Amino acid sequence: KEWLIFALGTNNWQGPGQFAPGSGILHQGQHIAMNSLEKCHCYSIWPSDLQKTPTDRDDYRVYEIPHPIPICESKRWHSMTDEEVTSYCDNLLKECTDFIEYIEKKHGKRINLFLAHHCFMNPVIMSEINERRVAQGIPKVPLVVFAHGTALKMYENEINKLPEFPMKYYDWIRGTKNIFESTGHVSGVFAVSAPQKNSFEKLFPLFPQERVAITPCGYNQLVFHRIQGMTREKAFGHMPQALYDGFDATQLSPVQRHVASDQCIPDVNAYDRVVVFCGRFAHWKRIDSVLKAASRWEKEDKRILTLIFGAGSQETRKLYVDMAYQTLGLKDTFFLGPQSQPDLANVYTVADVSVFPSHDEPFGLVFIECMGCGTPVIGAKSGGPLDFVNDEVGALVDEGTNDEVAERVYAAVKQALAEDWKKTKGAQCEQYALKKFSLASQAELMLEFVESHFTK
Ligand SMILES: O=c1ccn([C@@H]2O[C@H](COP(=O)(O)OP(=O)(O)O)[C@@H](O)[C@H]2O)c(=O)[nH]1
Ligand SMILES: [Ca+2]
Repeated sequence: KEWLIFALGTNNWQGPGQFAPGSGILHQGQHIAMNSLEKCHCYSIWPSDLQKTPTDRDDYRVYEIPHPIPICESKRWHSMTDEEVTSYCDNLLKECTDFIEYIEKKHGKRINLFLAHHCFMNPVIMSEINERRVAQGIPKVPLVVFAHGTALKMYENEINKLPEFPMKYYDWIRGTKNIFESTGHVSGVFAVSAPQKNSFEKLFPLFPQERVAITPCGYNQLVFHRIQGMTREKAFGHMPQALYDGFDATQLSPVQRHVASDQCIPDVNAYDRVVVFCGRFAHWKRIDSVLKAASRWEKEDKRILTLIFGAGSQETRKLYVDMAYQTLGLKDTFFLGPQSQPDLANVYTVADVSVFPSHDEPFGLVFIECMGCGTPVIGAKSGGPLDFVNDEVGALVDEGTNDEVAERVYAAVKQALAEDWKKTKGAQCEQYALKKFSLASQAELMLEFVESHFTK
């Protein structure tokens, strides 16, 4: 099977004078990945108001625009005129169709796969290009979509008759254009997580659930890698605490003076070792099992910093913050809420071990993301981690009651710090993540899925 992929990105790649979105830095990693595969050429196109298509290579082109790239939530997509939008999309359409003829003439062969990067406009374009490719007697080429999210929260506010999100597009991609109302336009769709798999499935239900999948699991080794010369302070010293709106800093005992909203941690270099959690504040992450376990080790007078990354509903955020400080006496355990992935790579890079004691973690990307920067991982014998965590990169605790897990986590962090798993396993954690869950393997799994699940 020989692949001639044309991929339509939604954001700008990393470059001179431009950092990348998330969906952009990915398109880029994927572009390299797919091209590195035997029997595979992928051509990408993707917009910027800074960067210019290259002169010394043809694998990609830039869609040069004067304004910043639109957004779904600086330029908003509803904020621009109707005439602004139509053009922005019909200009892009012409660039893509030129590019495609360039490619198809180049290779003496028809493109046999279209990627399109959010659920908005990029699919409509490729879907329109495809109708016309049939107008001339040349097969339409199967089109797969990446549902990262941003364009669906747009569709949800339109439906939720939210403020700045009047109803313009949702009933258009649906009633007027008919993109996800059958397999006649979009052959398949990849979500990153079952949250997104459902967010989409409710929105476009005449789209077969059999044709909405989860991307084969990888991590983005461009982002997640051993970050050179990172410090404690460089990586998270200037990260302000989170907690919750209404956090009464005044009930904190004295020893807990260190805790306070929108206030960085004092004296990062003062703590002997660092221990990291990262994940949505779901109940099954068993955040509570960590704090329980950190409560037992802060009293051991070894200076163990404990960081609690991730985002949570103001109810559940208040739950664990108050469980941590009021209920357990946690003075060396700060909540810094959610963080970008690159900031997180800096954090992992300087962390001694990470603990993600999820019950039935479906796959757990934070496990391999953290390994991809050279630090070991501790988790539980349930779910996705049973298949790739081993004694060489960390540990999985025997499953049990939350209090049971927490005692076992405590046992784990204590051994990991004491045997310096960072030094003794950090090397293999890195070479292991990069080998088995690089964008290169995820690309290979993905094209392979697409062949047998989306070629009707
Ligand atoms: O503060 C955070 C926490 C998580 N993530 C990302 O969220 C994704 C999902 O991991 P999580 O544990 O939140 O949930 P999952 O879908 O793995 O159950 C991973 O790509 C993480 O790097 C992130 O970008 N920032
Ligand atoms: Ca989307």
